Amino acid sequence: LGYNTVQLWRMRRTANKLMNGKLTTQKEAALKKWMASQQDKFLAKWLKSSSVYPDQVYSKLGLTKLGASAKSSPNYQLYEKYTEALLQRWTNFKASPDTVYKSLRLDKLGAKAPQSPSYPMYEKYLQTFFRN
Amino acid sequence: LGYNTVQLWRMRRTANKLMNGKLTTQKEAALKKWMASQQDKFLAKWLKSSSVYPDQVYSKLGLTKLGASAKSSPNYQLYEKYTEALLQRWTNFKASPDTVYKSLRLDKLGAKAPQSPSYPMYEKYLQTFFRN
Repeated sequence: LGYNTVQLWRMRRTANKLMNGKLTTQKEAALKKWMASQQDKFLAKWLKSSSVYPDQVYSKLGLTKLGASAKSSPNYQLYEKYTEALLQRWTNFKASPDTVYKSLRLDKLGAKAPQSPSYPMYEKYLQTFFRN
Repeated sequence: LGYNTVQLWRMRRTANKLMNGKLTTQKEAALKKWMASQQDKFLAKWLKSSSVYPDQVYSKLGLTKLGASAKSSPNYQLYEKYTEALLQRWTNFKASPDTVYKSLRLDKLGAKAPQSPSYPMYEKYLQTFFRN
């Protein structure tokens, strides 16, 4: 059992407890206090890894499962702050959309690439790259 | 006004007569013979031109307004032979998907590019380019 697997399991678990609500005032704060202390550390770990990418982080944070209610999870803003950092990096590189497509591992999905939760991010980068 | 415009207008009008079912046997044969005689010539002209691209041909052949039933027009298969030739050209050159994107002029459509009748062709070339 790995540290990252357990921690992520705990962040998915904590997110459900916050989405259900009806928590004691001190209990909800103690959960939100523990979540806030995991933001910087997970965001920095994901940015330094060569194997971590958005579709994987989406899955490990519980957002894939949530489907259309993914934005209701406390972990959405964390995933958001991660993709924001990636787009900032790729823009500083002036990466081409074809390079971004491989960063997002969309090449491995074949014909299912358009169904990826990363796909709207890829399309926006591609359009912005080419908007004269 | 111009010869090219008039010929394309006859291709659209001849296509409508076939689809509309009012022709005798002999008039049907004669319209289909005339249409066949235009096939190689239009194909060569569009492939030789640097300013002709699929979305444009699709419109000048009357397909855009047909939507999904565009395949019912006799001109659909002329359009398809044109995009087959393009796809085989770009595949032989090993042109990158980013290059294919601006060959299709999808860059001019910005956030509306995904609604382009050429978009599935782009997505297919892109997926096929990065397979393994």
